[PDB]
Amino acid sequence: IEFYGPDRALWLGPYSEGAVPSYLTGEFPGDYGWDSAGLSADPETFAANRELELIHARWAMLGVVGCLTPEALEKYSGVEFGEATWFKAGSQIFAEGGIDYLGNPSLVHAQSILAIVWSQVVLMGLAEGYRVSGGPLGEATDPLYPGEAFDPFGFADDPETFSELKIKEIKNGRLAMFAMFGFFVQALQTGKGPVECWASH
Amino acid sequence: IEFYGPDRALWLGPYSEGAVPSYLTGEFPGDYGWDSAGLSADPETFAANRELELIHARWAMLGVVGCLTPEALEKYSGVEFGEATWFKAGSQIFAEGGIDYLGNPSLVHAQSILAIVWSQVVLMGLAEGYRVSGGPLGEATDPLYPGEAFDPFGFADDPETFSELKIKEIKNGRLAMFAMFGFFVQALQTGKGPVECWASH
Amino acid sequence: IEFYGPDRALWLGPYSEGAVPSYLTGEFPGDYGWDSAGLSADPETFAANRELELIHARWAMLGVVGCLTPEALEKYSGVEFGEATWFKAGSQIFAEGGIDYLGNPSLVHAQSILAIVWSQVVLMGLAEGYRVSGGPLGEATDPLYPGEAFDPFGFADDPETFSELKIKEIKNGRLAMFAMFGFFVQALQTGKGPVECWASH
Ligand code: CHL
Ligand code: CHL
Ligand code: CHL
Ligand SMILES: CC(=C/C=C/C(C)=C/C=C/C=C(C)/C=C/C=C(\C)C=C=C1C(C)(C)C[C@H](O)C[C@@]1(C)O)/C=C/[C@@]12O[C@]1(C)C[C@@H](O)CC2(C)C
Ligand SMILES: CC1=C[C@H](O)CC(C)(C)[C@H]1/C=C/C(C)=C/C=C/C(C)=C/C=C/C=C(C)/C=C/C=C(\CO)C(=O)CC1=C(C)C[C@@H](O)CC1(C)C
Ligand SMILES: CC1=C[C@H](O)CC(C)(C)[C@H]1/C=C/C(C)=C/C=C/C(C)=C/C=C/C=C(C)/C=C/C=C(\CO)C(=O)CC1=C(C)C[C@@H](O)CC1(C)C
Ligand SMILES: CC1=C[C@H](O)CC(C)(C)[C@H]1/C=C/C(C)=C/C=C/C(C)=C/C=C/C=C(C)/C=C/C=C(\CO)C(=O)CC1=C(C)C[C@@H](O)CC1(C)C
Repeated sequence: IEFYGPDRALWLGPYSEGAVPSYLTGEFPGDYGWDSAGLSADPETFAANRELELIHARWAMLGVVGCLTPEALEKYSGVEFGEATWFKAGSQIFAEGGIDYLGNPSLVHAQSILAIVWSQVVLMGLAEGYRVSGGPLGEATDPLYPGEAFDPFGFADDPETFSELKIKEIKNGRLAMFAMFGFFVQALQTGKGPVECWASH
Repeated sequence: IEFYGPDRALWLGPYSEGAVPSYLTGEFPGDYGWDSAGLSADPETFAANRELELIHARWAMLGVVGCLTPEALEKYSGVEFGEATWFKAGSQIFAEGGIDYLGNPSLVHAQSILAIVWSQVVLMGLAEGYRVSGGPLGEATDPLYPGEAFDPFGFADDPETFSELKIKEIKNGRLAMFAMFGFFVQALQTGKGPVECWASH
Repeated sequence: IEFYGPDRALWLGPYSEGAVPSYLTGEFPGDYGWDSAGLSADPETFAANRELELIHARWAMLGVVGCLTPEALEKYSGVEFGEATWFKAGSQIFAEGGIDYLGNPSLVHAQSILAIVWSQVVLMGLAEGYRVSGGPLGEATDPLYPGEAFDPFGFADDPETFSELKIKEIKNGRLAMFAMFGFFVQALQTGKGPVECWASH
């Protein structure tokens, strides 16, 4: 169907005639007309919120995949991890033997949390500074879509395909954020991993 | 006294000369000049906040009445409920015998939480969709005051009486929201119902 | 260095070219170009946020000093307090003997929490009303800098020195807010006072 312009899909379905704010016109990906708290009435605040949403969504997709993969590997493939549960995997650094990637001592075999934290601080600070402005992989032509070195396979060369892929990215990312919130609440309530919860249901 | 225009009541009393933002001019009900975080400086955000406040206030009035009525009935009138305390009344669905209205098995006698949740989802979704736009009880001429089928006794026919009733509604609703927050904090801290807390004090 | 105008210090250092919003131009103290959520895009909301930040910062500086002083006095100077830890000092009013200033019964020797609360309500309400508008120590020339009776030593007479002192005040206040957040998190996690935590590390 349509995901742009005035004939797009809306968040309340057939009951969304009086639910769409005026400043939401279908210009940007993911516009379902859902701003009922008026948090994006300011155009600059709207742009900041769009960037925040896309960054949160990409992090959430990565987090869903990385929270599911080791638990599923332990359950089925037989790979042994110190703590394969996503909300317990941070405590392996304090257990004796450290964090062994895929359970193999010959791999990373990290033993100090301080070195991990400092390396992450330096590397992530540099990477985020590059994302905001400049960087050796190209400059920040777009805050969200700098597809020169970050689009090396050329999926975004066609503008219509680019718009469709933007819609797909925002939808998958919103689903991943919803799934991550579900993971957080399930971990808080039941104390079981998502794979184990799925198996027991 | 006066609750509209430039000579209205203000939230700091005689010390509110420098406390009223410029965009608050006494045009809408409940305007005491209290916006110190600047959350309603944008007119569209102000309208959204007004709608949110009125909806929260009506829900809070209903919640105060519904949280007080069963406990008071159990304490004095002698009516027997499974769990008459407001923050324990949700767990009656898991107790054997289910939820009996007024404690009578011949009444609702619900035992499945899933059916209750699904019926509530369908009915409340339809009702909220009607409230936002359209609906078989008239269309949404006003987001907050669609008084054609929802004002059948004609209390809002006189504009001056309508303004006074709007002021009364917003004030009672703010008081009910304050009372509901008090209920939440008292339940969290002491673990006793509002009626029992009142009796013991 | 420079803390005003377009050649000022910025929050991302050499990577802050694309990190500074347009509405942040170096006109106000503490402008490092850090508004990534777009919460201050509206100028009136920006002014409200500036007032909130400065008030929070002054309260945080006072809180750091007042949370460190009694614990350090007990540890080193030998002064005896009922509860010298900052997050336990509120419970001395319920212990027998009350709250003795510097541990001396001849001092305040308060016994009732209700009188303390009522006196604080009256005095702080009057003082905050004076701060917002009017007051017997001068009227509110500036929401944040009413330096007539509140600047009696005349440190703010020179405009350039006034700007430098504003920068120093906002920086020390932000550091104190960061320290107070650290105090809160350390108290929540370890249950030990900042002085004791410093000694054991
Ligand atoms: C389904 C998810 C998804 C979709 C549809 C898109 C879609 C898009 N992205 Mg986006 N992204 C997605 C996830 C993510 N993106 C990014 C990061 C970026 C960047 C930095 C850039 C884009 C760009 C683009 C565009 C180019 C076409 C493309 O990449 O097709 C997406 C193709 C697929 C989804 C095919 C399926 C691949 C999948 C099986 C890979 C699995 C990998 C593993 C999970 C491991 C990944 C580890 C990480 C660290 C690399 C298009 C709008 C570029 C752009 O806009 O250029 C103009 C651009 O510069 N994306 C992250 C964070 C790492 C994502 C994951 O969370
Ligand atoms: C003190 C409370 C209160 C007051 C003063 C008003 C005042 C007003 N409302 Mg509002 N409302 C109030 C509570 C509520 N209203 C609504 C929902 C609406 C709607 C949908 C509409 C109004 C409208 C109106 C206007 C017409 C006059 C009127 O209703 O007089 C209020 C009369 C009284 C308060 C008299 C006392 C009645 C009380 C004893 C009833 C008790 C009932 C039980 C608690 C059970 C209720 C169960 C629920 C589910 C129905 C006026 C501005 C109409 C409007 O603006 O038309 C232009 C309109 O369309 N109100 C809800 C949510 C259910 C409330 C409760 O929380
Ligand atoms: C390092 C902290 C700090 C700095 C640099 C400034 C700087 C400034 N303040 Mg600000 N303030 C500071 C903390 C605080 N101020 C205030 C409250 C005000 C007011 C109400 C006013 C100012 C004004 C001024 C200006 C005049 C110059 C001045 O006071 O020099 C600051 C000098 C120093 C920091 C020297 C060091 C003093 C220090 C050792 C004192 C320690 C005292 C104890 C902790 C006990 C304090 C108890 C409290 C209750 C009084 C300037 C912009 C005035 C203005 O803008 O006029 C135009 C004005 O009206 N400030 C509070 C809340 C109590 C603070 C503490 O948290
Ligand atoms: C989230 C995440 C982030 C990774 C960030 C990285 C890698 C940053 C690198 C960040 C790397 C950085 C900043 C590199 C920087 C290199 C630079 C500056 C090189 C250079 C130079 C110099 C020095 C010669 C100097 C010259 O003047 C300029 C220039 C340019 O010539 C990784 C997650 C996962 O790795 C886990 C944790 C577990 C896995 O199972 C799954 C995945 C997803 C792979
Ligand atoms: C729209 C709208 C309109 C109205 O007007 C107002 C409104 C209603 C407010 C508004 C609505 C707003 C809504 C719905 C907001 C909801 C937002 C949500 C749920 C965001 C969730 C974000 C979640 C994220 C980033 C998760 C990242 C996880 C990672 C990192 O990648 C790891 O898992 C990393 C990881 C892995 C992979 C392995 C583990 O072992 C260890 C760790 C480190 C945890
Ligand atoms: C103004 C202002 C200015 C500044 O500039 C910035 C600022 C300071 C931020 C700002 C101030 C903002 C303020 C003060 C905000 C405070 C808001 C509050 C407290 C809102 C409270 C809302 C409460 C509600 C909806 C309660 C509903 C309860 C129900 C549902 O009806 C039931 O009880 C239902 C129920 C019943 C009846 C029986 C039970 O058994 C079961 C359940 C289901 C629970
Ligand atoms: C910038 C920015 C940009 C982006 O775009 C968006 C963004 C990221 C959101 C945004 C960033 C925002 C940030 C970082 C916000 C953080 C704010 C913080 C940490 C504020 C902390 C405030 C702390 C205060 C007032 C503490 C007062 C303590 C007192 C009272 O004086 C006592 O201790 C009093 C006391 C004493 C002294 C003795 C004890 O015994 C008893 C008690 C009563 C406790």
